[PDB]
Amino acid sequence: METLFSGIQPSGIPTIGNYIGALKQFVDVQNDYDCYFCIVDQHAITMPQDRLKLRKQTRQLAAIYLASGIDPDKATLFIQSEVPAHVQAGWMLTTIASVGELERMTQYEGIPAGLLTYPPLMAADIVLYNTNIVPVGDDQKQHIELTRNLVDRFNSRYNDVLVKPEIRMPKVGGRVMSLQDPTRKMSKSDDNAKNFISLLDEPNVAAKKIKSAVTDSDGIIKFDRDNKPGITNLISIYAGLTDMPIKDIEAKYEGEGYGKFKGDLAEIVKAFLVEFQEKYESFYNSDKLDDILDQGRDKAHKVSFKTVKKMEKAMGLGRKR
Amino acid sequence: METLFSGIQPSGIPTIGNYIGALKQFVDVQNDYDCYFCIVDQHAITMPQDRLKLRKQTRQLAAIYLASGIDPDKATLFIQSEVPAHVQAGWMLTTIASVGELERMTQYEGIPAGLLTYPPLMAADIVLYNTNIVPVGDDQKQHIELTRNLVDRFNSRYNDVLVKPEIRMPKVGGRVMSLQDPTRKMSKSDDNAKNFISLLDEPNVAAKKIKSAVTDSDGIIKFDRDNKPGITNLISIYAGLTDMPIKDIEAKYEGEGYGKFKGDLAEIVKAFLVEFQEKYESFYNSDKLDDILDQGRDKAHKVSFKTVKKMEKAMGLGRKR
Ligand SMILES: CC1(C)c2c[nH]c3cccc(c23)S[C@H]1C(=O)O
Ligand SMILES: CC1(C)c2c[nH]c3cccc(c23)S[C@H]1C(=O)O
Repeated sequence: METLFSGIQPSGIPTIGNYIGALKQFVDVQNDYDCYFCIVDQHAITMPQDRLKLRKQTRQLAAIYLASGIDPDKATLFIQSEVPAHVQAGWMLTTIASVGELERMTQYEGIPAGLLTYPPLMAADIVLYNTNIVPVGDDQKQHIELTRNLVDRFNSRYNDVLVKPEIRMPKVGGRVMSLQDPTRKMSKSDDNAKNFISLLDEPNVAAKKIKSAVTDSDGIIKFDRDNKPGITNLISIYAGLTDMPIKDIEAKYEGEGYGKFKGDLAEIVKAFLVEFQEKYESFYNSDKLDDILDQGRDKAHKVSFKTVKKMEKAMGLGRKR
Repeated sequence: METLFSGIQPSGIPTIGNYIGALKQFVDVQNDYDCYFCIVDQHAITMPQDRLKLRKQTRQLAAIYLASGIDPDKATLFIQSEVPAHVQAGWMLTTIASVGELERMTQYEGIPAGLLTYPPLMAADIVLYNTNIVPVGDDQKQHIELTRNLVDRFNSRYNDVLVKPEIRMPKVGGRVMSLQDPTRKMSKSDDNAKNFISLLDEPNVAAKKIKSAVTDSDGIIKFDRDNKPGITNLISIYAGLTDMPIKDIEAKYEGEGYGKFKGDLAEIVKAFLVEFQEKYESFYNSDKLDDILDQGRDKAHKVSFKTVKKMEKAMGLGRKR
């Protein structure tokens, strides 16, 4: 069985685009892959953070993943700073990186040193768990390339300890675009709040954003990205939250206009968010949340401990006991 | 009671100059100060290391400190990599340093990244234990200045957690010079082996280096650095290993020439090394050594754990449990 590792930034609420694109797919592939979902608070502080905002956001991300159906027995969901192996192996890999290498990553009071030196900590996050695949995109290519090069350098200079990972998302979900800029991907940090639907938007506010989505005044319910990216995007959201095949949405709305379709979807979005937020609140306001994250932390520690110890032996750190 | 923290590089055997200058003084001040002696293997690998040489050298340093009289109940003697707090707090401080700051420290395949980013790990080594004094010299001034500036930055941006340290050696020992270059300090890594006496030199080889020390052919046994740095250096070694006051060495050899004095000192050096190496071998070949270092590690962990947790709370890492 292949191991998958995904890092999660506690710096913002996922959108429904993030839920359709990735999160809902993870609920399925956690049966077929050995999955690690790591809330990376030690990467978050490379950027300026309000310390209270950060602890709140960490809890929120954990409750959002659990509300999505990430199962803490099938998968390992944990907070990066609670597993010491990450900074232990982050330091080991830093000593074999070069400064020039790191400065080139930057390109692709003064500048915080964390922004130069986090990539080896990212590499450590991944290799500690013998990861085979990482579900990321184009703008992480150079980071995974550094990871693979560090694994080669470590295995070459010391001895075979670490495994090289690959960029692969096992089941690609739909791509959801900005609701009022259909050519741009949806983002949680848009200056135009009408562009995205947050998983924690009020369910009434979300249905309004479906209605305010930028489209023609009327038309056919047909999937056609190049000519009608507005209605097509909404069709993608419809498919993403109902699992109804696209051709079957088309035939269902044959002879219907935009008003009927957008009314129906605004209601689907409202219902999805009502059910989702009920689960989110119960996890987020529960005492079991801390129990869940404790067990996640212990699962990760047991695996990454063995990897760290093999690295230390290969570099001559510590003692032979 | 003030806390003292000293870092020890496992990269070479201390000389008798290091024993007279510092180590023998630590055997006394460990009664009056709360002392930490940390073998910094995670700093050693910022430079290229043979991994077997490194694990051997770590054990050797620990046995040399114990053979000197560093008492594991009075003081805390431990290996840096066995206490996770050091890289945990090293990462926290790195995020508040600036790149420019770090590059300026450097000045005072390509260049290993560890050489740029170790100073915040040095700062962490010190502040984890609420250290008041560090027994270092001129070439560490900029490192302690960075440490003090980081403590100010952390306390200012988050809240009061950390303590600022000062450069202070409580009881300065004699300064021992190179035996065949009396104007230069003695160093374990001289290309001229006759310049230094290693604590693990064969006791017969050491007495020969006393005889080959560069001095006048004859003279008075008088302490006079500016005119007779050769004989004066040997007088300093005599005082350092016998504790006999210098004026009392002078009166003892009144009316004696160099031959009698150098004969006597070569025998004193030989005897000191015979007794010292017997203790060193028994610690180094013993199973209790691992027990000693285990207890040292547990002592340090209990103290630095509380500091790390206070830092994490102040930055918003982790959870409130
Ligand atoms: C910073 C980030 C969240 C991260 C830290 N550690 C990782 C391990 C695997 C995948 C990723 C990460 S994604 C990456 C990103 O830039 O989005
Ligand atoms: C690298 C070194 C051995 C070190 C690491 N961490 C420290 C904490 C206090 C004092 C020191 C150190 S001395 C310092 C040196 O350059 O000699």
